[PDB]
Amino acid sequence: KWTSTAIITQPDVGQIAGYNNAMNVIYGQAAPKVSDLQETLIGRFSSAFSALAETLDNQEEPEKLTIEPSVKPLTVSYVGQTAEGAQMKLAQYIQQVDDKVNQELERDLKDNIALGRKNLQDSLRTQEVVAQEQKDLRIRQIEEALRYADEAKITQPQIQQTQDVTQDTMFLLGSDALKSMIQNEATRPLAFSPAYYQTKQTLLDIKNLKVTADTVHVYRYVMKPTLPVRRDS
Amino acid sequence: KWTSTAIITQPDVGQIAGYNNAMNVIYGQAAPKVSDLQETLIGRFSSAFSALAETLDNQEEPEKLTIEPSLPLTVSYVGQTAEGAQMKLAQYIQQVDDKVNQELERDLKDNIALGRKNLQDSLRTQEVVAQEQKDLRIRQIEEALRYADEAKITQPQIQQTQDVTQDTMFLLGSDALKSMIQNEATRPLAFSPAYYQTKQTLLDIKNLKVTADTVHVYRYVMKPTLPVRR
Amino acid sequence: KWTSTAIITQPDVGQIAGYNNAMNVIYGQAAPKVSDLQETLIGRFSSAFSALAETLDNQEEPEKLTIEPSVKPLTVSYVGQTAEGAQMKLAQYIQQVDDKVNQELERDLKDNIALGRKNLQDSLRTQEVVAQEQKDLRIRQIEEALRYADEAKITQPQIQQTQDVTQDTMFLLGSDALKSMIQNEATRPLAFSPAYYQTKQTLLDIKNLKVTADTVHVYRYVMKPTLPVRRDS
Amino acid sequence: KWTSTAIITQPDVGQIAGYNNAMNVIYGQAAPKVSDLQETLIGRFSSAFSALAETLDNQEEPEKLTIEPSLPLTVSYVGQTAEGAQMKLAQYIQQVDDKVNQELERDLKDNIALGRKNLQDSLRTQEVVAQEQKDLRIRQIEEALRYADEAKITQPQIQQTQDVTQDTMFLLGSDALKSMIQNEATRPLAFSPAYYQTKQTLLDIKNLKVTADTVHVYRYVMKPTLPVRR
Amino acid sequence: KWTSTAIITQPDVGQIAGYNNAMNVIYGQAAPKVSDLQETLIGRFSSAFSALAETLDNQEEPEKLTIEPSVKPLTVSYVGQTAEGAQMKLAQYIQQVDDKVNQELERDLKDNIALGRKNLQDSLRTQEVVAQEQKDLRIRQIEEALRYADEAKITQPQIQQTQDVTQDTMFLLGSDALKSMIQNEATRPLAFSPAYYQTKQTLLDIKNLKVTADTVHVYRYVMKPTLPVRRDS
Amino acid sequence: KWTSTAIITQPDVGQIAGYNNAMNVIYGQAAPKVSDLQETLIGRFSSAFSALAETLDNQEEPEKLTIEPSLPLTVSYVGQTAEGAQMKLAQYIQQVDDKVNQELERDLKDNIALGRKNLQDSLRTQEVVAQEQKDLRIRQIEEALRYADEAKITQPQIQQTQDVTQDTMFLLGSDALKSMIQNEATRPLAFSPAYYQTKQTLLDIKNLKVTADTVHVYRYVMKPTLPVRR
Amino acid sequence: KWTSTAIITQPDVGQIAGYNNAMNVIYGQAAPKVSDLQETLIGRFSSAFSALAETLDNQEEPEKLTIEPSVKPLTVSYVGQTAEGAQMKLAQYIQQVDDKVNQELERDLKDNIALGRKNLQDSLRTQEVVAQEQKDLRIRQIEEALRYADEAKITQPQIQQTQDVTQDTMFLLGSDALKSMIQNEATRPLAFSPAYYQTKQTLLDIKNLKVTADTVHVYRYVMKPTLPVRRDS
Amino acid sequence: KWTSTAIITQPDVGQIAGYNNAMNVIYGQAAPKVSDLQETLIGRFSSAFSALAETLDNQEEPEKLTIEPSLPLTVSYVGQTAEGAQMKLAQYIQQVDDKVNQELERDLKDNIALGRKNLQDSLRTQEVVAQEQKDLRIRQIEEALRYADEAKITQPQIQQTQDVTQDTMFLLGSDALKSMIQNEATRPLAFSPAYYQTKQTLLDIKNLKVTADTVHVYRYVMKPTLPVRR
Repeated sequence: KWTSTAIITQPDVGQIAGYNNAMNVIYGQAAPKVSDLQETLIGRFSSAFSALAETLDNQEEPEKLTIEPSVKPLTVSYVGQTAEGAQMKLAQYIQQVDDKVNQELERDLKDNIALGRKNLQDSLRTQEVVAQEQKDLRIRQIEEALRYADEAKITQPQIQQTQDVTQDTMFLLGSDALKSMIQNEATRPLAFSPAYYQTKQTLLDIKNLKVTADTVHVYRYVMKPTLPVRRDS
Repeated sequence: KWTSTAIITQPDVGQIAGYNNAMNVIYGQAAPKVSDLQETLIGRFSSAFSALAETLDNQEEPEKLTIEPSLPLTVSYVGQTAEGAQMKLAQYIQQVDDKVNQELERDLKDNIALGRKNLQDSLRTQEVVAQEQKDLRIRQIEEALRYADEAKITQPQIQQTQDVTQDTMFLLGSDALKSMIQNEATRPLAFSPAYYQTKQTLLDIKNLKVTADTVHVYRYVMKPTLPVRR
Repeated sequence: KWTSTAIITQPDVGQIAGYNNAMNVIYGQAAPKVSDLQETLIGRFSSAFSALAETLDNQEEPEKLTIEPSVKPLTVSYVGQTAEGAQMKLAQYIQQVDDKVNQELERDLKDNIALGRKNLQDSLRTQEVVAQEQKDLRIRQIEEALRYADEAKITQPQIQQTQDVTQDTMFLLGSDALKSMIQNEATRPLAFSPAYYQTKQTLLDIKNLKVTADTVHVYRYVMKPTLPVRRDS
Repeated sequence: KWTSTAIITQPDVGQIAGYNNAMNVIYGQAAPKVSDLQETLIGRFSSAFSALAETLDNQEEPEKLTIEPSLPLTVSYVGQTAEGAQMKLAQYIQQVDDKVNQELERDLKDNIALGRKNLQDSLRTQEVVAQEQKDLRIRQIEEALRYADEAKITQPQIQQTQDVTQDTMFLLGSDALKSMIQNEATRPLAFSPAYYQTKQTLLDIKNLKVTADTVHVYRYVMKPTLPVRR
Repeated sequence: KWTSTAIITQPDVGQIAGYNNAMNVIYGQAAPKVSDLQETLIGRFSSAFSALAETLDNQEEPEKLTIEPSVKPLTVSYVGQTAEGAQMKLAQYIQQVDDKVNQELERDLKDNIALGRKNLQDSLRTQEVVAQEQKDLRIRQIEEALRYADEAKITQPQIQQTQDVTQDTMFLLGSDALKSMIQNEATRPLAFSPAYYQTKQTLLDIKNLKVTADTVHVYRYVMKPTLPVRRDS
Repeated sequence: KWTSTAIITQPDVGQIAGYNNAMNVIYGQAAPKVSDLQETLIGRFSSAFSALAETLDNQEEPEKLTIEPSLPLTVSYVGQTAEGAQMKLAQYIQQVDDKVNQELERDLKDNIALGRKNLQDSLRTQEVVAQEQKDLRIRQIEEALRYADEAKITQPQIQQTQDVTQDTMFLLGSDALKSMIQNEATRPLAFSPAYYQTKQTLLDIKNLKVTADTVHVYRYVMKPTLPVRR
Repeated sequence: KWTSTAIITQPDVGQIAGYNNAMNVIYGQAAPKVSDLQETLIGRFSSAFSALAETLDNQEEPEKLTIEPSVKPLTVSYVGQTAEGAQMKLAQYIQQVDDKVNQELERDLKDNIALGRKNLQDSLRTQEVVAQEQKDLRIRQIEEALRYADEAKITQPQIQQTQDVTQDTMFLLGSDALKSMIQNEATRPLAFSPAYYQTKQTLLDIKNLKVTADTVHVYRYVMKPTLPVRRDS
Repeated sequence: KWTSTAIITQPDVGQIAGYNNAMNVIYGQAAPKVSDLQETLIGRFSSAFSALAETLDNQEEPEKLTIEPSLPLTVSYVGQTAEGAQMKLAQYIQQVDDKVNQELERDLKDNIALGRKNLQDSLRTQEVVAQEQKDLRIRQIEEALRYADEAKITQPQIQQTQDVTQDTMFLLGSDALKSMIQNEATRPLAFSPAYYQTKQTLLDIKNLKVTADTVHVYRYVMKPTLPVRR
């Protein structure tokens, strides 16, 4: 016989900064726009709140919880047996839904992070396979260059600057160096690209993420549950 | 007549991360956006659920299963007991879920198999092109040998290289040029970044493992209810 | 007096991967988006199915086949004289239409491939005409450079690195080499661009395409033709 | 009164590949997308067919030909016999098809002829610009000769070139610079990639061959029916 | 009492190629899309035809000319006193409007070309003023470099390659050359950019344009004026 | 009561080429598209014409002037004679045309004057920045002189230059570095392409000449009629 | 009993050039499009005019001022006791609103400029902190290079061109120079980027802005306040 | 019953410049456009004002506060005296203004604090990557030392450098290479532009100062009126 009401809306951008940051680490340029996250989050609360209303109606002693767009933020209400009771229950049910959806979001985020980590680790591995193939081919090129240097009887380097060399100019390094590059192939480091190090960077960032109760929020109060001064009618 | 209801919606992004990753490996920049994937997946469950509903009508004793926008979707089932309505709704949801998941998994494995084949063929044809380029390079070296012989340059005439062109190859000297020609068969091909990107994508597609965890097509907002009143 | 029904929708992306790949080889960046292909394909089945329904009505003994959007996938139906008969005929007519449209698609794809091949072959030819003109001009430049080298009495090369040369610096290669480059012009390879080799690559890919019954599909079952348990009414 | 009907739709992409290729040669990046071409072509058949219908009304004995959305389009013809309705519908479709194809073919040949002329003119004017650039280069060489004479540099003073500038041309030496000037008339023009792209497009436009296979404007979903009942 | 009708639509792309080309020379990347030109052109005919209809109604003896979208191409009509007369007049009035609008288009195009030519000529002039300022500044730099070379007593060049020089390295060319570059400044050619030569190219193309009766068209017949077989009613 | 009508529409592109060119000089990439300019201009005539109509209502003897879509526009005037209706309509169109043209011309001249001022100020501030950069370069040269003195390098130690850096300036030698410092006052500023683009735009804006031919705001599809009937 | 009317619309682009320029200096690529400024400005006048109408109605002796779209430009009106009075008051009230909104705009612009100046000044400061860190690191690199040069006993430079040096090739400058670069680190200028000088450029432009009564306008007359020839009715 | 009204609209761009600057520091290219910020801010005031209206209804003696489009917005309050209506409307506007401003300020400070933390963590992880790159460089130097020893190159063999590669590092000579290895611990890390951009953003975020002037959420078009009539 007494109705408490509250008005809620999307969480503020500062309050979801943690979640936004995590999404940007995971998805990069494909991460959702913050305004879209805001809509998604309040939407999730809204549908969960509506479901709770159904649960509360499906009782031997039904309870009346409502939610609907304020215009035509969201206006929510609860009908209680007393003014204090209605207010208290509305606050309780808002918190109940909040706790439920936050837990789901946190768990899904941790799942996402774990998968992203595994995928980045796998990507480093396969990128290393490719880099190893490239190194192996370079050693082959050096082996061929040694043939050419041996034919020209070039044992010492003929170039007077540090510079790129290709299959056709490698012989100019001279057979002394070329032989050493071949003999020591096993300890020659791989040539890793900026893209490879971007993968490592992302993996480090993903592993640094910590999902907590502060990471995301799904609503804010425009008006907290009211203590109705008059009974319904 | 007891009615059970449930409320379902699109799967969460974490729950389709495997599928999303696979689509990105297979399609690259043309892979669907995550939000679009979500809509597609719940849509697929939804049409399958409507189809089951109906199938269930086409029985000696027809059953009433429904689905409609409640954002999410509300599904309902009319049973002859409270527990029966709840249990059968849950079972029918799982039945549709299992069916759609199997179809998606098999289609994805098919897609991966074809992608692998296509990438392998691509490496083969790219190698044909790389071979033609090597063959032409050897011809350029053969011509540069003529020029070096005419200038009587047997040893390299350089102090650095800025990169090697048809017109300056002769400066490498006939001793080296002759050796490059003699040993052409053991000269490695010059592969491009695009070739290695093809190899990279092939390694990644072969690394995909499609399991029951790879994709999902719905999540519960509210599980099937046990109706308190008929 | 007995109605069988089925529900069908667009083919899955994995089931049209072959067709999609072929389209990407043929059209490159202009190839249709896979979702658009899906719509096109089911659309083609749909219109062919509707045409069949007209054909079946235009009979001394009319038959009733229907198709329409399920909502407010596509729902199709057939009205038969018995439950088993209706189901069997609906399945038959779906397969009949499927076979017809698949054949059209396959034949059009093979036509497209043949034309693409011819066009790529022609493009290689014309690109070679251009490359030949560029080589011919370079030989002319070398002829002029020989004049300059002869005037400066430069017979041996004056540069100490491999590098690009232009009309004004070609003379620095010296008249011995320049004369040889001119004398041997016929055996000087053409200078082919990355774009030229992209054309060759595409031609190789186009020739590797094989159109089969697995290449494309135009529908999938959401629900296979039903065996109706009750007569109409 | 017997009615025959047919169902037609846009031509297939394979069947307009020739026309599409030609449009791409002529217009490049501004060529219409294939799907747009398809819509344009069936649209052209459609308006021509309506026009024939309406013509056929304007007769001492009016005939009824129609076209409407069936998504595809449904066309119909009312004849005085079953075979007549079918035969005349097929003939009228072919009549319109022949008319539209001839118009498209002639317009495309006109477009190709003008494009050829435009490309040829473009090569001419580009050559005028290339000539002005060569003339200026010779003037730069004439000035560099002055500087080389003042420094008394007759032979080249370099070991490589990095890029050749007005200010460092003199390092090539007066012997070579004088020869470059003396022989200016036989110095080839320096043509750019854009010039060769113009030549490339000209070769390709000249390679186009417009035939009855080049374009199509419809395909049958269902050929004209033989009506079983009046 | 007799109505002749015709159906017309936008001119074909091949028939407006001349106009399209001229517009592309004048406006470059800002030239209208050919489909937009097509719409503009038929639109111009349409409004002129409607105006003629008003002119023909405003007569001591009114005549009835009509135009309207065929569906909800354009359908036009004329009502004459005889079948042959109606057809002949409709054809006449279509040609009359065609001639009028073509003349306007041709004259506006020639006006546009003349203005474009003047603007390009002016642009070459101002670009040359800028290039002259750049040359003047370079001569100043060379004057300063001569000071530095004189202080270091560098009379001969100290660099062994052709290369770019800047204010700080110009002195390495040596005072003999630097003095000559200064003494001969008047005959030093300006350094013109690719953008400058693009302006010259466009000017040459603009001057090559020739506007004729074939340059543009504004309609094509879908159906030529009919000879009505029956009077109205 | 005699009514005269005319049909008018947006000015042609050739007839607003001057105005379009000016807008492009002043605004560059932010200049309005031609088609948008056309719409803007006829729109301006239209509102001015409506205003004249409201003016003409607010008279001891009200006059009726109208404008409406024929999209083109149809304008009309109700006169007391046939010739009067025609003549007054033509005069009122010209009256509005003259008024709008004068406003556009004056506004454009204002815009040009401000643009000139802004470009001149921009050259001044850009020069301040260029001066700061020169001053810093001289400081770098002063430091390089210290390093050259410590290494006792008085003459240049190079054979080419690849860029000149703070750390390799000393290789130019103290004789030259000292001279660069001593003569800093006569060292020209190093101006960028952007600086010269500002100069270019200034020359072009100063070249604009606004005349009665620069812009137009309508064209006649049909001139005011002489009505044959009242 | 007498109504004066006027018609007004958005200010012309030339009349708001000053404001537009200021906005472009402040916001760069994010500055509003001029057409959007035009709409904003007339909109501001419009709402202020409507507010004035409310103020004038809220009087012991109400006055009737109106504004509304001409179709569903803006048409404004005032109802006075005489023809001359109505016209005079309408003109007065238009000017009154004009003065009010112009003052607000000017003050907000000056506020914006002051803040932009402060922000640019702060940005130069922080950019200098970064440049100083980069210089400090370079001095560290030079310190390490001195170690290497000392080990190789390289006191004089070994390179024969001006060029970039890195950590690994700095030693080639020789210990005499390297020691001097270290000893004189305090007087080594910072290495400022083009982005840094763009910040300085913008600051200079911002400081050159002068907001006056000519800077912006918010309306223009299509028709000035009329002197009504007849009373209302 | 006396009604006071006011007309309010979005805050001006100058009045939210602080907030806009902060958003740009924190979000960069993803920062909201100014016009969008304006709409967001007045929207926030508006919903808070509606909420106050309810609050004021839920009283033993209900009060009537309203807000609606006039765009701008018109707000009104019904009081029991003319001065009371005006005064209470002004107070309620200020009350809502104070509440929303405090929320925005606290949220912005929270956002800044998290951004600072995130940037600091980013510098740490970027440094881990830079360290791995340095460690690999030292390994390359260790290998180049082997090659130099084999060629017996102890002193540098170069006249310039074009960058330094694994394959040409040996030309620096074993004396220098050994020293580079011996002194690896004091070799500075090689930081990228992106690293310094992170440092730059951190300095700027730390420079932000959130005050009552940072943001505003409305401006008055018309202040609360003193109604002359009941």
